[PDB]
Amino acid sequence: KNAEDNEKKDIQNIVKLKVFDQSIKTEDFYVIDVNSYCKANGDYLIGEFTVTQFSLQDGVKNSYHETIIPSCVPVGYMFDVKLGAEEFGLEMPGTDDAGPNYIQILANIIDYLKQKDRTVQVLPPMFTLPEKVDAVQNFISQMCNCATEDDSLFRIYKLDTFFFTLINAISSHHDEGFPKESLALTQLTKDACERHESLDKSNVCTTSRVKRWVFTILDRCCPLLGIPLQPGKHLPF
Ligand SMILES: [Zn+2]
Repeated sequence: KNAEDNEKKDIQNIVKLKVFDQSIKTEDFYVIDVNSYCKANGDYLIGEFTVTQFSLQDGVKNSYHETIIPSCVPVGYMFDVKLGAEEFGLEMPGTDDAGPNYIQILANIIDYLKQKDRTVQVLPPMFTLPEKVDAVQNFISQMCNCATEDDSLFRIYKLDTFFFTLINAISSHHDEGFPKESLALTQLTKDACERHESLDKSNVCTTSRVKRWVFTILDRCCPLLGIPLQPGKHLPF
């Protein structure tokens, strides 16, 4: 994990400089979460994901959400597929074979991440809770075969490490922030989409899941910079 120090030095590198050049309130950061039906044949059977864009100043700008109904159930994994569908409110495989547009989806993602007026071939990170890293890297990898494309394009980084570093760099007073990284995971553990809102919960929604993550970090990070937590932007409504 000598390369997970790299992830750590990467996350610091981004954050320190953007506060160092006094632009951190407006920089755009990206969070991702996924739902998996099951984990079939070495790969995760992805059923939903959301990538959402926020800045400290404006809060959540928007998000990119899709529900994925694979054509079919892997053989050997019916119970497993039914369980996740069950947990996550996902529909079962094969509905008109309104099939996974994976060639397209990498490209919608790649369009979503791309920075206005950047002069390098480099996409922002997406940050997710530590548990969801294997799933979300796998998803990314699955798509890169349907286009011969590469993993390396993407950095799939841990959100707690982000919260920790962002807050502690914008902290000023000693009373502010997290002494240990633990507190961040712990705070993101402390605290939708139309279908799920139609399914009452709308609690296992990756749009939901991902949005509650950002609200707590905005919650602790915004006032350190004197930013009103506007509802429907930093707060709900
Ligand atoms: Zn949803």
